[PDB]
Amino acid sequence: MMEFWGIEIKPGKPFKVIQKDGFMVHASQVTLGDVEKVKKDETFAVYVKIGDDENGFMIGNLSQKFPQFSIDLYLGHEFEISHNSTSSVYLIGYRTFDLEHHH
Amino acid sequence: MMEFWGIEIKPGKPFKVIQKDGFMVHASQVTLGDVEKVKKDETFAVYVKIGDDENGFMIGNLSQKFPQFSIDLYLGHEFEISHNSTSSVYLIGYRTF
Amino acid sequence: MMEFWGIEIKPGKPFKVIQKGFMVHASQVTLGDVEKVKKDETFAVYVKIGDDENGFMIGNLSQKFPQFSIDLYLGHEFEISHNSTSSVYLIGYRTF
Amino acid sequence: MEFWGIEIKPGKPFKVIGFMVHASQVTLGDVEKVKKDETFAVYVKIGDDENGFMIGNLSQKFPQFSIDLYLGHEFEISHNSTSSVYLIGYRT
Amino acid sequence: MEFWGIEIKPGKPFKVIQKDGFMVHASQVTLGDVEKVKKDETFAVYVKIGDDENGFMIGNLSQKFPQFSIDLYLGHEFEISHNSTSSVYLIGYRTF
Repeated sequence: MMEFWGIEIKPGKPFKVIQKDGFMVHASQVTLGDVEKVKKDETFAVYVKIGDDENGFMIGNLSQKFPQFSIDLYLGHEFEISHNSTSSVYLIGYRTFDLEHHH
Repeated sequence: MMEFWGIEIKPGKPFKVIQKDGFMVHASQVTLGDVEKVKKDETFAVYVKIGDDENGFMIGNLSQKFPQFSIDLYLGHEFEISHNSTSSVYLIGYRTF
Repeated sequence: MMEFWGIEIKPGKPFKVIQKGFMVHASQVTLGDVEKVKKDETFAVYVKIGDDENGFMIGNLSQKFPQFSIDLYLGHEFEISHNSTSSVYLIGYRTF
Repeated sequence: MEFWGIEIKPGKPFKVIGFMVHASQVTLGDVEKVKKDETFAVYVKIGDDENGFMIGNLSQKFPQFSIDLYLGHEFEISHNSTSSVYLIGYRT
Repeated sequence: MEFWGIEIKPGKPFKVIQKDGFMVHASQVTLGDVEKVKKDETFAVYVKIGDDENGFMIGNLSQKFPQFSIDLYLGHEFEISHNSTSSVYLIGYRTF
């Protein structure tokens, strides 16, 4: 019924998902990597661009003081996640399915 | 719960969302758009007004020190989001049945 | 998820709700007029159920932590109170 | 659905006996009066288990937290605050 | 539906194996012995899925931010690890 889903968005490398209509992910958590190594008083932004949109929406900020945040977000069949951290950012959640077996 | 939705509420500019399709917005997250671009110790209020009712309700506060919060809100029909920040505020979630 | 629901609890005025098949889901509690409250105070928010004389704390508010989210169902009869000098906004949704 | 709540008094673990509690919210009482910069731990023990799980910490700086927890037939909530802690949610 | 919880001891990744049809919903990650950990250090908490050698970060913990809530479903095989000197508690519920 549920499968774990997760991506590491590396610095300077937006993560693009291109799938068929009806593909969906529930994104739950966004976490800053290498907290000890990022510049101490900086805030980083995480963005989502939907479909062919040239402009994104901010989904939240990351910093030493707020180094992860929870969200209740559904992402559809075409999206791109980006951020401006020097560290990786981890976006995790789950897909939801019905299932039947023939044994 | 299968339609990403977001709006950017610009400073001084309430954002009206008018839904006539019987679906709703689930607001999930409220974020300050540019933490660097706000007065350092000030707190900003975010309001929602429902339909043509004149009374608004706070959905939360924002500041450089506390620049986002998660929420679980369903908003049908017509609503208006406003705030008094000098920065843009992003309300993000999904449209659902 | 049926419909937006919200109340403003004014200072010194506990807010009573009575319901029938209706449920209120409280989602968010927010401190009003943050700039005007004393910077070093914490305010307590209570719910009293039915005829109870004493409440349960649902949370604290302060200039430093001026709202909090919750996942609460409130049924037949409840009263929300707090000791802020400003209004407190409790919002969520009603279902049926 | 109905509202469910307990006040766990200082030094007094609170024992609860098909019915299920959803614990939603844990709040520190008398925030202004507890020790500055101290963190208090909240525990749950399930059934007859002698050793518990932490469900969270409370302090002046973080004086409540939300949780999504289902608790079954038999459990005990404890904490080490000098003030009361309020655990609320709903029963199903 | 039932309570589920594990204590991940320092230096000891905790491997969970489940039977077909079981799911763990992780709800809360809490730092133990907050008063004893290094004052200004941040600890990373990881989940490794199935046979993956590398984990995904699920969050950070510190004395200043000593727990976080999460909405995660975990399946057949997963491993939780962290680099704290104290235990970390992952709790939630199991369904079938």
